[PDB]
Amino acid sequence: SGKMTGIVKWFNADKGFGFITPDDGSKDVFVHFSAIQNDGYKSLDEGQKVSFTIESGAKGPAAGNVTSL
Repeated sequence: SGKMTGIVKWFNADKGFGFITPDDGSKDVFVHFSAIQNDGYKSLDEGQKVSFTIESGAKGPAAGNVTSL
């Protein structure tokens, strides 16, 4: 299980970026709407439980299979 569960706090669709809050990862990582898991109609809730895999593209953390629980 190379995956980690967490919850998204904030996320902007106007710019194309957001910030998630992983349980084990008390820290905060950024996410994008270019690797989500919600069919289509890009849309997410504030303070929702979602999983990921901390993907890399810029620095270190960055979305990574963002799916809603």
